[PDB]
Amino acid sequence: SEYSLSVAVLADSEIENVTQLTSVTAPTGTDNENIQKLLADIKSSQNTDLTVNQSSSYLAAYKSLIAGETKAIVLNSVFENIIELEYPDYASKIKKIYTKGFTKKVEAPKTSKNQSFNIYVSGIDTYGPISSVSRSDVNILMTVNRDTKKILLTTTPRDAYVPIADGGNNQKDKLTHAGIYGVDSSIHTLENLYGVDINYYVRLNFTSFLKMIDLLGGVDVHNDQEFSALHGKFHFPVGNVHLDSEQALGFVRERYSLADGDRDRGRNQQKVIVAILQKLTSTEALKNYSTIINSLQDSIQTNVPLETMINLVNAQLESGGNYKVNSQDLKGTGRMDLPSYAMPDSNLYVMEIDDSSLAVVKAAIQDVMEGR
Ligand SMILES: CC(C)=CCC/C(C)=C\CC/C(C)=C\CC/C(C)=C\CC/C(C)=C\CC/C(C)=C\CC/C(C)=C\CC/C(C)=C\COP(=O)(O)OP(=O)(O)O
Ligand SMILES: [Mg+2]
Repeated sequence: SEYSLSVAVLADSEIENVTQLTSVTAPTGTDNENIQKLLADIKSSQNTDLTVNQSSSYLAAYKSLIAGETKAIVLNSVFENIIELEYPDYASKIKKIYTKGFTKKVEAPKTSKNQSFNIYVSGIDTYGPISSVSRSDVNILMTVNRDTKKILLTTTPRDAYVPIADGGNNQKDKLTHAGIYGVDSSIHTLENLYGVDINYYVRLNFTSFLKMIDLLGGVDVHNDQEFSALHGKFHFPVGNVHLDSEQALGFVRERYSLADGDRDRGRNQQKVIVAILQKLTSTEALKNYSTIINSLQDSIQTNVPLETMINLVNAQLESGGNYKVNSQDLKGTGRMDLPSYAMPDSNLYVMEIDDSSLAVVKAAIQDVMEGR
């Protein structure tokens, strides 16, 4: 995967190039490896040595820039998406006078040595091409035991206040923000939280989801409470409900009017995962798995190797047998007085994790993996 570091100044700055600078503001406490490589590239190509004025973060460096407290900053493209949360117009306030491309080695999928594996499902809250960066509002761990034919779905509330791995610097913030840093941040955040290996991920957005439901001929669920979605457009009665793509999207996004709010939304998402699974494991869909990949490969990202898809599909085609699916949710207390690493200047709702819930969730994950 690709990212870049840049030297940025204000849009109307008289500074045109890096040789005109003596110093640059940069968060060398937290992004030193990348920063030093940029400084080395600059020294190599422009024979210019810059001293660093340390900032506490990319956000802090940006604030110093617009306040006129520094002439120039280092910007890492990954963290521009974080700056954008507090400063939506940041791109229009700056120009870049130097740019360096970087590549990060992609962490391979982990192959289980046994019958059990974990897939992480990340749902991104935007329409459009799948490369669109947004928050991960769906965060569901699928623990799959092929021996016992059991699946446990563990949802972690998107507001869950947890140490965010990688770009999050292991500081506490709402889980959904990890999706802004990228799927690796999301994955490592949940591996660390639950003490498990996540073997694979699937990342999809609103547009990806609609396309998928369309291709599968809709999905069928049992709806447990009457509710409506999307400003009253869809009405969902109690009982068996068929959902086309638009109905299904409404069905997984509504929270405010549900008896248990965001917890019920998560449960609704789990219902839809089961329903999708029932369509994906029909004889017809399994046979046509190639067509499904071809039709959805542009909109759904995954590191499940092709060989692994082939194996799972063909094993299922030969064996049959449905998975018994159970669901759980990590619990906690909603608070508005705890600091966000990504957005230190905003009062955000976060969910402080309940320790005993965490222990139960981890124990349930291990049990399903070990066949208990
Ligand atoms: C059959 C095969 C392929 C294999 C064999 C299967 C086998 C042998 C075994 C079974 C296990 C395996 C291998 C696979 C199972 C299949 C998998 C991995 C997944 C199926 C499920 C899936 C891909 C998706 C379902 C995800 C889902 C419920 C929703 C996604 C919708 C999105 C993108 C976003 C919603 C965002 C929300 C809630 C609010 C934003 O809304 P907003 O932001 O406006 O609101 P606010 O923010 O304010 O709240
Ligand atoms: Mg959202």
